[PDB]
Amino acid sequence: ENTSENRAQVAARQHNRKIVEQYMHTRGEARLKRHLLFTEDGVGGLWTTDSGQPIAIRGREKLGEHAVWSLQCFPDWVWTDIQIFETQDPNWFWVECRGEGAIVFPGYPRGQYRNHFLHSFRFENGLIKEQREFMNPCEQFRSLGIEVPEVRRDGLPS
Amino acid sequence: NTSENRAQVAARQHNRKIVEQYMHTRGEARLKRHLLFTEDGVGGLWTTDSGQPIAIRGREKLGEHAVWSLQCFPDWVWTDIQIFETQDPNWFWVECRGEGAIVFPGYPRGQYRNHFLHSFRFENGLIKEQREFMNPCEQFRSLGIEVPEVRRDGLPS
Ligand SMILES: N[C@H]1C(C(=O)O)=CC=C[C@@H]1O
Ligand SMILES: N[C@H]1C(C(=O)O)=CC=C[C@@H]1O
Repeated sequence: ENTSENRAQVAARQHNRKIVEQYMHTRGEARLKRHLLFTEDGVGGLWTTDSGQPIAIRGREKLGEHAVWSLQCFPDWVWTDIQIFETQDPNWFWVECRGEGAIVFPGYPRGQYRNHFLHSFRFENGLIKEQREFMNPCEQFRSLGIEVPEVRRDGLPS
Repeated sequence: NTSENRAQVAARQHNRKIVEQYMHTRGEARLKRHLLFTEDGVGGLWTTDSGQPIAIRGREKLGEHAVWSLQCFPDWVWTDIQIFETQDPNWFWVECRGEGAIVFPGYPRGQYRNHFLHSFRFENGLIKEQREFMNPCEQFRSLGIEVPEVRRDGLPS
């Protein structure tokens, strides 16, 4: 049904989708300004780490400082195979993608890093309020030359 | 109010019900969870230590896998379940927690908890592809397996 309230929802979803697309295509020196897509109190970061706790980055200014580090440590990073998922909530989207690039972490040799990612994007007033990234930390261990722990799964059917 | 979109709303509603049933399946009912799949449907773990999926292919193999899983995770429950519909009536995502004892051959009994994302794709009102994404490090911890620590020098705070 075509009501002003359904129209408002569609418009919000369309606006927010464009912001998700811009985020996922932001590369190179543009990464230094990605934070501008966030609310002033917006949070971003990595939810899947070896410690089990997230690396949450709180606030638009912190996000921008993080991006200086990110560009140093992942200097040519690109997201590919981007699939955007709208949800029943006009302010909530999911993205499934791949990413690849050099990894340059101090204390490890330079490597090439590939991973599979899910990202969650929640909006408020057309800006991102919360972004979360989910990946397999084991693939990051491999890129850094760190031995990956192995689980045996005896009797697992074949 | 068109018959195509009416088809779609119906398909998405039916499919949502199957995603709910899946996520609420516990205990011995786990042995029959594979009946929610197409005959050729695929399920499994997409975040493994090998970096390749452990994909289980076919309704019969899925039911076999469930015997094993019931042994290794005897009291498993999903909680905090959030279901996401998408623009595709045949594609859903779920974010949830899961916890239970972990009883694997050759590791001490543990208590396992993790955060999950599940992907559910449908065909003909049944699951064609289920994929689970989690943090393998939390499973290593549960089993007493040492987890290395990535150093991020210079990471701002
Ligand atoms: N946070 C991502 C980063 C980024 O641009 O956000 C670059 C490379 C890898 C990290 O997963
Ligand atoms: N595949 C899950 C299994 C299940 O019910 O599918 C139980 C416990 C842990 C595994 O993530």
